[PDB]
Amino acid sequence: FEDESAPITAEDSWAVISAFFREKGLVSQQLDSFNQFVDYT
Repeated sequence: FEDESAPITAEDSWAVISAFFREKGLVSQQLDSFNQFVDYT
């Protein structure tokens, strides 16, 4: 279980960055704003 709790290196930063763009995208702000507007405002 030592490997499961070992500190991460600088290479894992790109893995963390991945799965973020995968779920957000480059135009996430506009889509989220429009969806919230249509839903509530």
